[PDB]
Amino acid sequence: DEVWVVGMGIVMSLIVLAIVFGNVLVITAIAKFERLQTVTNYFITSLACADLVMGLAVVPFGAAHILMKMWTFGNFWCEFWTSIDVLCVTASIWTLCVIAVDRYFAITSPFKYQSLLTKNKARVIILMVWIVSGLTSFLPIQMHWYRATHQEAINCYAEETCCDFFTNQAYAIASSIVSFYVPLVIMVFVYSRVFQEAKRQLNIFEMLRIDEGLRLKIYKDTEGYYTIGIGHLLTKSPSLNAAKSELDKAIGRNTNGVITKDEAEKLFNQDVDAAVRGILRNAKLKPVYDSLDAVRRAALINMVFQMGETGVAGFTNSLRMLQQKRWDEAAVNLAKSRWYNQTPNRAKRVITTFRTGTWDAYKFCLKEHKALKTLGIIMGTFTLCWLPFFIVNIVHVIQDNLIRKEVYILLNWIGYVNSGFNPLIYCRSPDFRIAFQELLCL
Ligand SMILES: COc1ccccc1OCCNC[C@H](O)COc1cccc2[nH]c3ccccc3c12
Ligand SMILES: CC(C)CCC[C@@H](C)[C@H]1CC[C@H]2[C@@H]3CC=C4C[C@@H](O)CC[C@]4(C)[C@H]3CC[C@]12C
Repeated sequence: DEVWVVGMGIVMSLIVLAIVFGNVLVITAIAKFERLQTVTNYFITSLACADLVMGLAVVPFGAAHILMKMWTFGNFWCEFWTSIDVLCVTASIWTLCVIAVDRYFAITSPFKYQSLLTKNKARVIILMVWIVSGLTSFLPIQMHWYRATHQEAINCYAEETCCDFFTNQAYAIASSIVSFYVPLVIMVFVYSRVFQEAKRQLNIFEMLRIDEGLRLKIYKDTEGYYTIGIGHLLTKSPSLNAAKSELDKAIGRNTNGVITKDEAEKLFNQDVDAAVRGILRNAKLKPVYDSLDAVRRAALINMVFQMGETGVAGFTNSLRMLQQKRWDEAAVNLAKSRWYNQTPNRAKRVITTFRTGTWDAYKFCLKEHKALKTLGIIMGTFTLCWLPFFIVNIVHVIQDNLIRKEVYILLNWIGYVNSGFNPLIYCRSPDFRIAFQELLCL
């Protein structure tokens, strides 16, 4: 039809523009901004190069093929075009696999969120993934190892006006598992483990950094009291020079209302120390502390750190319920307090920790954990986009007549649109948002 060809022509043209512009933005943001020049972001540029090659050299020739219902670029470009396509998909899932293994080694090391690779070794890995994927992609195609022997396939290879990627059943099976299924199984197994590690490595220091935050300049809390660092109360007095003198005596330097990150962490270690010492020194808190597990012990310190040893000791009925290990009944009474009404988003997190004895309420709150969720989304959307195509790819090897050519090409295009989604997922990071609004002069 005449309205279908123009209507699909316009939407294909918008897909091509969105892939190219989005991916040049990612590549230049990392190239110009020092904050973004990290090992993880070098792997993300490997991924954005494949998406840019897909946008310029792969998607436009696939778009022309559908609108013209024929191949108008000759038998040479047909084989070269299929090779670049295969290479772009192969290098993409293998780099996602490398990101999963790299994040695993980081999360199971004392450095926790830093790669154990140097920026020089990361470049070698990327060139190694690009050279090997080049051999497995260009070589079987240009050597015609992929080629089917039935008459419909044989005639298509001869005529310059035909470019249907016919393959023998042995190539279709072998290249699908080595190019896609092998790195996909490793990535989902290894990255389900990084999430597990992140949640089970959460401590009281990371818990309070989520709840209190981190500010290196004097500010007023909800009580209008002067605070600094990770919830360090300076004074209840409404006087900034009286608050600035309390800093100077605590640090032993003319601070001038500003603290360095190394100084604020020293103040926080002292504050959590005073909290735990206040508990075992109190006759009402010590027995409730002794009857609690490591994570519920964190929830009780969190409370003493915020309201003081004497304030938490006033929660007699709630404390009695925690001692008897009756979490839901402890929760009803804790929720029926002024603590809950004043700071409810922090109170329901501490109350949920008491109900479950898990770190589930503190899940994907830390900046470093939000970063691991973004990577997981990039990984997940790619697999959702390409798995229907790769499933019907091996099903066609089982039974030929099971699926029509129309569904095969539509499921391939769902994979093609993925090449334009990744820049949009990078907007979850504030570092990328800042570079993008700068590059788009907003
Ligand atoms: C069929 O021709 C097309 C017409 C219009 C639009 C797209 C078209 O598709 C062109 C080719 N698409 C390639 C696919 O987009 C990429 O498919 C692969 C990627 C990586 C390894 C692979 N191993 C395999 C073994 C058998 C078949 C496919 C693959 C494959
Ligand atoms: C169709 C084919 C020929 C085009 C493929 C382009 C190749 C040459 C591209 C794709 C991915 C690219 C790499 C992506 C990541 C980096 C990190 C950067 O810090 C140094 C360069 C390096 C290592 C790039 C070098 C060039 C590279 C390997």
